[PDB]
Amino acid sequence: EDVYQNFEELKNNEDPSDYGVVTKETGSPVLVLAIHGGGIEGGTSEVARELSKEYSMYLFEGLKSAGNSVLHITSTHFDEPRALKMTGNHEYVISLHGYAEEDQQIEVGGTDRVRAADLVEKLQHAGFPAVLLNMDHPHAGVSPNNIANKSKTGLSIQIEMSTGFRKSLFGIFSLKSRAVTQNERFYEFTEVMFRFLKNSYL
Ligand SMILES: OCc1ccccc1
Repeated sequence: EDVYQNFEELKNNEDPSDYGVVTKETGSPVLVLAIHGGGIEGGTSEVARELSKEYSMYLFEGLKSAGNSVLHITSTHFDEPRALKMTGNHEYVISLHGYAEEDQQIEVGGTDRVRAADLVEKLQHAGFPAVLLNMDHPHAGVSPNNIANKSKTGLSIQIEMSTGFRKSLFGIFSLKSRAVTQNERFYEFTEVMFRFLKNSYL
């Protein structure tokens, strides 16, 4: 259970300096969505920001020194207005998440079954620890109420990255220092993603 039931509630209870909404609109069909950025699911801000070099981006980040877990709103409740706008303005959505787990793993779900499977094959071929989640899996992200699915098509890819995988991409795994300690494994991962996104959406 989240602390807040929707964005309006979070906005009314939290100081505006303790979170940040960040957008980049390029007209790309694909939107990169990271609604649990900053300290909420560490590393998702950095992956989103790197992909935003080629793709439109929506980012919601928790900016507290601690206690960012209170800022987590599950995808089916996440209704921040700038996210509703940007998702509706795009054809397809890739949404980035983190979950708790020491082993390195990436779970790939979403409503776009064909492209999710293709992504998992490309990740595995490239040497990353990706599994395809199917429709009855809990991290599947297939609800129409899921922010990632409120696009022009309803087709999403949901990328859920374990703590271990996320910690592997940074010299120093802190709010302050991830963005300035991205390592060779960070760029290798984001390269596989850029390669995939350019090919899979034409
Ligand atoms: O310069 C960032 C970037 C890397 C890979 C592919 C596209 C863009």
